[PDB]
Amino acid sequence: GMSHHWGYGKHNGPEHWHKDFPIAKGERQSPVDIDTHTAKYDPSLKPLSVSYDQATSLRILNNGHAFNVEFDDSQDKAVLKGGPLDGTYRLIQFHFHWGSLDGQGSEHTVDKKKYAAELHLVHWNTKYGDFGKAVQQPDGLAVLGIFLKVGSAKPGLQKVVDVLDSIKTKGKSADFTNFDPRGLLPESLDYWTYPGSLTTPPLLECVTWIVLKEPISVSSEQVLKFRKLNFNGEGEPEELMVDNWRPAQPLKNRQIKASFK
Ligand SMILES: C[C@@H](Sc1nc(-c2ccc(Cl)cc2)c(C#N)c(=O)[nH]1)C(=O)Nc1ccc(S(N)(=O)=O)cc1
Ligand SMILES: [Zn+2]
Repeated sequence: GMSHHWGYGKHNGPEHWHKDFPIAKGERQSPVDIDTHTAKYDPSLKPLSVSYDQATSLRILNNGHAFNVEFDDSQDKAVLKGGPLDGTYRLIQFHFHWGSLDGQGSEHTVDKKKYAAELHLVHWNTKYGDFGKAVQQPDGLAVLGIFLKVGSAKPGLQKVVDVLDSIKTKGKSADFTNFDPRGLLPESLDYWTYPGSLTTPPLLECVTWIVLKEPISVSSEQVLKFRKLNFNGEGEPEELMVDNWRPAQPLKNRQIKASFK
């Protein structure tokens, strides 16, 4: 990706991606709007199994598009199973998409409603051996999406907020061990699920999306810090990292299933 020039600006944003990544106009692109009245309850959907007790976080990185908290995925330490999934999916990293204003920022929307931000916990199907192989498969990834609304602070998110000062610009990283991702989950695991894609280039259609119905609340101060990050690298003109979200894409020939009535 040494030649990738896509971003979220007026000249390289979502409306431009299809030129370098034609799959942008594909048949199972993400995100999508979740029409709650049209999603159908699927009683055959098993409860989701989130096992993060042995999670091993390693580093946090500002990659110029968002910041990723990375985990050791060389063993089954933090995995997602159940729900619409068959097999074991390992957590490799999580990141967020957020806006410049509290009224926007999420990628998925619920009945057209936009949340302040959206957390993506990325997992890959272990039957494919490694993440690189997994993204080339229709069932290679499982991304657990969680909406963030502004209200009370999320205690479990503060460690992330406090380290952002050290990775302000593109390419900067910092040790980030012993972070417990369980502190970012809502109480309920009720969810909607549909087959989709990565929401940023290469936009590969390798994701089973699992979006939780219950958002978590974060404080205005917490999301404000997210907005102080930079898309640019150090020593370059400052461009605040905000509105790094892709808008809802056509649902086309897909049905969103709900795990609850
Ligand atoms: C790095 C890219 S795709 C990719 N990633 C990798 C890769 C594999 C492992 C690591 Cl540590 C880093 C990169 C390889 C390899 N090897 C590869 O061939 N392709 C990626 O993972 N982007 C990505 C992830 C989630 C989402 S989202 N918003 O849908 O959750 C969007 C884009
Ligand atoms: Zn994402």
